[PDB]
Amino acid sequence: VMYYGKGDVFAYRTYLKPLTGVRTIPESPFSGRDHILFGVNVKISVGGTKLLTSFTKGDNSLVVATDSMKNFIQKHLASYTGTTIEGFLEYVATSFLKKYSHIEKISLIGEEIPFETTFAVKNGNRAASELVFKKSRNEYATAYLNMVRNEDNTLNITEQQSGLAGLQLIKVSGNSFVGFIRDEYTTLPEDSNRPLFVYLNIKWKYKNTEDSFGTNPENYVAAEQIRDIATSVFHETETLSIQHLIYLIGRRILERFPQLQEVYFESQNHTWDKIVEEIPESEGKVYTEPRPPYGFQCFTVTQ
Amino acid sequence: VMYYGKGDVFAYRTYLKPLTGVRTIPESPFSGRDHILFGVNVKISVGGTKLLTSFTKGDNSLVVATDSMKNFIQKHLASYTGTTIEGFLEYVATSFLKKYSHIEKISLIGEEIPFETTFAVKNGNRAASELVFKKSRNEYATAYLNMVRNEDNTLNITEQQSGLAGLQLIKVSGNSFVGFIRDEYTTLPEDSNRPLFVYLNIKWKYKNTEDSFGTNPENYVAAEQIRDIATSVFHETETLSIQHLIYLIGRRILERFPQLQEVYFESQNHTWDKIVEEIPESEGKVYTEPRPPYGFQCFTVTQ
Amino acid sequence: VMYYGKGDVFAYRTYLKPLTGVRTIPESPFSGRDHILFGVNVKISVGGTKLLTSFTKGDNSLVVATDSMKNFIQKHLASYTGTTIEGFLEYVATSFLKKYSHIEKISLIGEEIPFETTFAVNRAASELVFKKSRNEYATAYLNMVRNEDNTLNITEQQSGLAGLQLIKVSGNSFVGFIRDEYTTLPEDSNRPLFVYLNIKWKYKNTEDSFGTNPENYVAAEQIRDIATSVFHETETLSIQHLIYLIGRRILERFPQLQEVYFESQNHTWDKIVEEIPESEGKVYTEPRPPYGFQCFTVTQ
Amino acid sequence: VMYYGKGDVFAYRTYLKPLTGVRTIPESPFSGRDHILFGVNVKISVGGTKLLTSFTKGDNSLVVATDSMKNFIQKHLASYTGTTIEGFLEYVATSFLKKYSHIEKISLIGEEIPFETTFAVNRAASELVFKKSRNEYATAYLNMVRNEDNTLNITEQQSGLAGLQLIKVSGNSFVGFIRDEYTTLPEDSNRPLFVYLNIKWKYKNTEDSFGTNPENYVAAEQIRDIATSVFHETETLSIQHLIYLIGRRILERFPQLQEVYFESQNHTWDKIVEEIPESEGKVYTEPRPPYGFQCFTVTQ
Ligand SMILES: O=c1[nH]c(=O)c2nn[nH]c2[nH]1
Ligand SMILES: O=c1[nH]c(=O)c2nn[nH]c2[nH]1
Ligand SMILES: O=c1[nH]c(=O)c2nn[nH]c2[nH]1
Ligand SMILES: O=c1[nH]c(=O)c2nn[nH]c2[nH]1
Repeated sequence: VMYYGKGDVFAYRTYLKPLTGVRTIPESPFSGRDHILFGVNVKISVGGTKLLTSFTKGDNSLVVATDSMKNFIQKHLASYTGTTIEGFLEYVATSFLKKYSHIEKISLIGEEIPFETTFAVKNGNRAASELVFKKSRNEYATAYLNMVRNEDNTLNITEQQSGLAGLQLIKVSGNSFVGFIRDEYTTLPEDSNRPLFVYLNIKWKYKNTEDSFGTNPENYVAAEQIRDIATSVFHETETLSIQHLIYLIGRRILERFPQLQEVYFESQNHTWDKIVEEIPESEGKVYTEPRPPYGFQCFTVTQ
Repeated sequence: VMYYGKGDVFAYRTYLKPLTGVRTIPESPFSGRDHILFGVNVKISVGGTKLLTSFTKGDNSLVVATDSMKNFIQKHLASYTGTTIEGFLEYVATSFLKKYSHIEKISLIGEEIPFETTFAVKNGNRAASELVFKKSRNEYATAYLNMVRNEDNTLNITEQQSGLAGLQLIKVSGNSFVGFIRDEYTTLPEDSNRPLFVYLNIKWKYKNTEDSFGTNPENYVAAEQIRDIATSVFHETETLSIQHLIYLIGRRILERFPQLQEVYFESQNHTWDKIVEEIPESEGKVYTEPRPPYGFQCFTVTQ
Repeated sequence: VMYYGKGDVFAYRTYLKPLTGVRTIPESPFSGRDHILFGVNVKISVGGTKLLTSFTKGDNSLVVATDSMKNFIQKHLASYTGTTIEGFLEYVATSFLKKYSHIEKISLIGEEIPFETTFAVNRAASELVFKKSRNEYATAYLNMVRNEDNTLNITEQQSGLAGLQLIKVSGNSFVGFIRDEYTTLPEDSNRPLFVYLNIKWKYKNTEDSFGTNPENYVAAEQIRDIATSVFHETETLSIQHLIYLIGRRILERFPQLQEVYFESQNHTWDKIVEEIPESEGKVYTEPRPPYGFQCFTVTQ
Repeated sequence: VMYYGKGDVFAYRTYLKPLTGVRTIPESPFSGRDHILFGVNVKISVGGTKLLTSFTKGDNSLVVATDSMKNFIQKHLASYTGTTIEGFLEYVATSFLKKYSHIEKISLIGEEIPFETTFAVNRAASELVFKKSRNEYATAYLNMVRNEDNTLNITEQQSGLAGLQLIKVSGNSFVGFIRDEYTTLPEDSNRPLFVYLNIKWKYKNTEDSFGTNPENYVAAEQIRDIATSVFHETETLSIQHLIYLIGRRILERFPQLQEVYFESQNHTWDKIVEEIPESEGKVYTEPRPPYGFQCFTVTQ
């Protein structure tokens, strides 16, 4: 293994070209992105056999300073004329390999830094502000891209993946976990109605990488839309386990977006422990946080 | 100083009585709380001279186990019939002092654990789910209450405070910071148009503590409404500093809620450093995260 | 309330004047600080009635920028000729009030950023390579005011140790507490008590905190080692009982101190396996999040 | 991909069999582990084609509950008769596949929860009181599969040290790098290089990782001390240059290792004061968030 790069390259751009012309789905009102504020956290990794002596001999002759990669990323966000994190990564990668001929491979991660709208009164009415936004520490979109230079100096994308990270969903009822193995290691009680609490990271891959860029936006799959599928399927489903849930979410995603090849899930169980099962004159209950150990599932659904 | 207690007492209740009948303000659509899910993180501190020997002699005869205070809090959330964190704290405090006659003072903090609604399709339409909610790691409401037992065994509230914590607001333009002291310690440039980024914790105190409980909900001041005042004033104001901003927010709060005695602000500056000032054929710019040191302000506005 | 300032002012100084000549105590090997690397995280807060219009009118005429406060602190760490965080805070405080006549009060916190020695090869401690520690760290607090007669006065000073996490595998009990409708906790005659400790002390004479007479300076390193020694020596009956005895020992070792203040938290593990064949050992695991805490002052 | 499991399975064992008889090296005083307190955080992941319907149909017939996996790991720490995290992982892996015939693969991570000795009073290290450390910690990884012939086989094993944060105040340069339209970084012939290191190693013979023959076990404590020694000895020309030399030294000291893998990060401070009167010292501060990193393998 041999690579190096720069992490936590935060870059905030105002007034990126808006994302419009997207194709809608029943589960989501998503219709585009205003891009008044477009925030991204970028990680860049680069490799190539010509970097060996930077490690083995301390020769920096062919070392692009990681500080310079930070400058490269932030300057290119200024000159980017597209509309997606996916397309920004392609722009950075192609530009970087064109600039640095001795680099053979580049890998990029971009993580959205999301901002939400806020209310303001003006000119007689209250409406969403075009100026004041709220930084969100909840779920966020992600993008990943790897690009290589071939022997003939052409550049090729070798992997692309989009995603939604940090989605934390609790469904208060309509979930069971029963019928699992009950042996000498089992102390979990069967539960016909638990408040299942899942953390979800959902990643998708396109059949055709061009559809990830937003250039023909009707072919773009938006993380907002993926979020809303996940919440809708969770609501619709009398869940039998997280495993059961995530497969159903993945099936719906691939049905809604035939241009996707597959969807991958990383789920975690964070379901609360129950403290009060019955409350006089109410269907309510009381729960609290569990001990630290958390279940998890990793699963791919393909077309 | 002598007290002890329990922190991070998470308690989640389903189907608390809804909060309705509130009085509206121009800055906010807030009209109440459904309370399908009501989550609170409680810290309890207790004191009293009769606790001395628990420290000086290792005598636990009069020690309420902190583990038992956790049970006390979680059981009382089950039996609570009111509609606010403020009222829940009063219920816990009065109940605890009534139960433990040797305790002379109790202090409680309650922090909302907020959940947001999500979309689901069902019966032909898409609408907010009554079952699936999204845990939010953004701003949250807070409540504080201190209660004492008097020599005659009556109980009195000695301090009450409500709040909104963790509000992170960025306004992309319409903010200046110019005219500050420029001496041998000054390297900050004057800036006539910066993207001011503030973290805000806003705390308010009522003229009459009863108005905090929600029993007559038209007198309750909701953290949601305070949030929307803050965003509206930020939008409306050509800010001259954070100091200038927070005073204006506080004035609006006290004008909208004459039943409040004062409002207190803890603000932090997290404004990004500018990297690209000019972008061809665009009003946009590029910024990035600053170094760690952060400015802050603490200020009270009173009626 | 009306004040403003700057937090997370990190400053790292190499080769500060070493702290030498400190009085040692039985419990600790501490005898000074080499100060090859001196790291401190400073927070400054300033007040004054003349700041009012910076809020009420947006007038920045009398605003020292918080960014400039950061420069002030960093430049003063370069010119500081002393040997303690406590003394550095006094230097900053006096310099700032002398510079800015419209400021009536200044509050400072300094938190050590600790670095530990490492081995380099015969093996010996390196004088160049250090290990950044995320464990316990020393702290200092100072509040200084301008009086009506233009004299400057320290109104409060406090040193401390923060982030000390100690677990004693045996020799701790918690029994005899109240058992009623809300008590589910079992009594335990031998628990592996795990405590987090923040310990703070005040001097009888604020000058002793500066280190100018090193014999009268109380080092957070020595407080740490007192706490571990007393924990080891004591068959604890509760955290309350433990911290009282720690405080008593500190005050006995440092008669120049007026008080010791404790903030403790209980993080004891849940026991899962009570008996292991042919062993005295047990298996424990992490508890649920709720944590007990205590706050207590011992006075000289 | 199809697997599931349990993370953050904390388990603390008192009085595990001590690790004795380890081979020492010049760079480290390490010679064994008392194991009065043995803390490990385990993550388990399991796979098998027969799990498919637990996803596609909601059939829990063949689901070992992740909660039960937690019980499995904790109970096996109580019955473990060995002396290393690496060996404990092998014990868990083999036991789990032997128990559950429908599981075809198991992956385990174990992360040490480290505790340091403290002083108790003559002053001496306590045998009861320990300090929880949030600094560097040892790690272990193991993957085991069931073959078509029902034999069990370890397909991957890796030990490591994580979270090592080292700063060398002088004796480091970074010069000669590419200078073009994107380069603003100044060359530096004497910088206080601050690196975070995660170091991982693989054995030629997976059995050497278990500790059964302690002479062949490579301790994370010894890797730590090699890293600090090499850092001290080397006039570094970059982090790339440093980690190569660290790797070479590790492989020279432990011929039983096949490779050493590094993940490093640059956290060097920005310099604010270049010269202080009558001192060799300087003042630095924390940089902006973006951090450089390197990843490199050295092979025997
Ligand atoms: O949904 C779940 N899947 C599982 O595998 C599991 N194990 N414990 N709880 C669980 N819940
Ligand atoms: O709004 C601000 N107030 C201040 O006091 C300040 N100081 N630096 N930047 C600042 N911004
Ligand atoms: O030392 C303790 N003091 C306490 O008050 C307490 N309460 N639960 N456990 C406890 N342990
Ligand atoms: O050691 C370093 N290697 C690098 O590649 C680099 N880039 N910026 N600074 C650096 N330091």
